Amino acid sequence: GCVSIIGRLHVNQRASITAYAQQTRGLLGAIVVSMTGRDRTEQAGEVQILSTVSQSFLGTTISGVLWTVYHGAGNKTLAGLRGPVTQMYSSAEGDLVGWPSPPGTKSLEPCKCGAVDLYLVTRNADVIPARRRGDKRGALLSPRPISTLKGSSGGPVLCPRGHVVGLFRAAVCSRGVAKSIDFIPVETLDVVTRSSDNSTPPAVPQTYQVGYLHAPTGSGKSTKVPVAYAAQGYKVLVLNPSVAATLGFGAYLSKAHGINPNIRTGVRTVMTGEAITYSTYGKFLADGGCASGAYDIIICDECHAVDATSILGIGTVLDQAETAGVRLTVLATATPPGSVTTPHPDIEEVGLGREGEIPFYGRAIPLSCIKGGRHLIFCHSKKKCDELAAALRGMGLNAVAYYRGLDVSIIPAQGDVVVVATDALMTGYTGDFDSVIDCNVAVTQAVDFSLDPTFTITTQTVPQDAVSRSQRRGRTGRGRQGTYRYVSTGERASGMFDSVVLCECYDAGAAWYDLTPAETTVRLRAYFNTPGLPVCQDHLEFWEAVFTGLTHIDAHFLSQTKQAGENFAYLVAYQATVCARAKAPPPSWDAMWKCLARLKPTLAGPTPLLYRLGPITNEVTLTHPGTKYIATCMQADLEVMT
Ligand SMILES: [Mg+2]
Ligand SMILES: [Mg+2]
Ligand SMILES: [Zn+2]
Repeated sequence: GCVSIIGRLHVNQRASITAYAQQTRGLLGAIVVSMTGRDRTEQAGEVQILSTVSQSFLGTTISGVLWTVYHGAGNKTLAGLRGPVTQMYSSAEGDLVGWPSPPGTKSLEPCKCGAVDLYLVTRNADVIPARRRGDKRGALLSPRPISTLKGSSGGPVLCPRGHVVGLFRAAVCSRGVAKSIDFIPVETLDVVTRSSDNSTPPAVPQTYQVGYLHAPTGSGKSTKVPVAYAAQGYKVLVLNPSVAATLGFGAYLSKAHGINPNIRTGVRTVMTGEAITYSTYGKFLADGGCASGAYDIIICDECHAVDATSILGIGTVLDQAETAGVRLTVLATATPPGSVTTPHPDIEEVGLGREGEIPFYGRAIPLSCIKGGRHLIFCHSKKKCDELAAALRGMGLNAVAYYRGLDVSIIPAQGDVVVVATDALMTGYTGDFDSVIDCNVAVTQAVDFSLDPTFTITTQTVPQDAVSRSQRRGRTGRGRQGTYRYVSTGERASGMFDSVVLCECYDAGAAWYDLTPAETTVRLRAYFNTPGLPVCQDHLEFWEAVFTGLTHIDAHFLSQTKQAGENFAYLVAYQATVCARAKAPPPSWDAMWKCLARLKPTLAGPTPLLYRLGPITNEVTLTHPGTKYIATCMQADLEVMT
């Protein structure tokens, strides 16, 4: 996972800027350099064309530092003369990354003459003129298709004298037309060049503050630390994403410390009067958020969690805490952004070799590892799960596949078994195993602003990050020894998540907590405004607008889509109510649309399509005012990362 250089730009003064582009390395070279992390060849130019094999982007060297965007390079090293080169600067919040610039490269100078005329140099050596709009943007003289600007993030935005005004990072669009340019000002680069240690619990301040606790899981941050706070006379609230963890901590304190704390969950609530409360983020929200004068300290545990409820809970805390009388909010996680996973007690970790009986993502599984006992194998796709469970059964093993669409009772409670599953198991299941085998491949949700007619919710296959890695291997060694086998080390904990998550929050907020869109915004704003958390593109105003227009949802449909656990229960249920009210069928007849089963014989004609949540089987009309509303929301200036 190294970044390699596959080309370069020469940027000099004669529009007065001239640029020349030069491809220098193909796909074989990029893969090899990327895998070895070694590049022995000479370097040159003011801008570098960078590659992660799949995708490509730019980097500009200024003051001996090769700068580029975080949304392209992440936490990756740069291939170098001697081997991998680690980042010298890194800010997900600034969407910025920097390495020491390879020798042979030339620097551009920052602009200190405050020009209005701006010039973007693309990956193809095109110079695009613009005019400055405030601090981080420019209005293009000639609007252009957004497609022409993709792959050029990290390129320089120049003044008429050739100094760098900023780094191109995104386009501001009007339904696919790029009207303006968004960039990282050079002034941001200076600030970043000046910057640690959260290892131990923050002290309780005299006035409200947010603090941080970065320590391993089970280390006691969820048990010992609350007790230490309470023993000083404070009332403590501990929030976790899962029911099992919440219940688990309560039971521990009882059995081990002889302390019986309060427990609040949807499935079980126990109030004892103690000064320590354990709750889920979900139950915390359903309870109305922060109650006045109830707690001195709120600990937001597992704050690397980017599921909708976790984000809403955390953002609610950060918005309401101070006013409710809290002295200290603690944001606690083992895997903060940019961090690696570290070994965990009792869990042996052993990379897979190339020898065995069952091929597995470029490695092999020996039968010995899984014959006898209970084992969990993570596969990236339904298709692969079925294939593998089949192959194992033909070798005399009790193997069984699990993915979304199947029940969890398919998994025997005891006796020998090999479960081969997707991440669907995480939400769907609770129990654990004697070992985990991990393909280290992650499938994540993404939104595509596709304009066919509006937005599409689809997926992405990416290398596993530290958070994912921890979750999967956490499925073994619960209370006792476990074993974790893997194909590769992943990437460091991601500092950035997709816009589709925002969509998920507004959906969940409305579906599960009756939150108004304007109110969901306030809470997400708190989340964004707090440093040290994962960041996102600011599409809050966009998503607020579209959900505001989705009025008068059929309650019965919303109920069923909720039972069925649809990640976007509200968007689905809503699509179903327009179809029903139109006497039209759903876009397909996937299980997604169960709720419309009984009415099938009564529906016909084209479906009024609002957005795409999956494949389309039936004829569709783009006519519904619901479609036109969402579509006109997308005409408003929308920042698209490039
Ligand atoms: Mg603990
Ligand atoms: Mg943790
Ligand atoms: Zn200048």
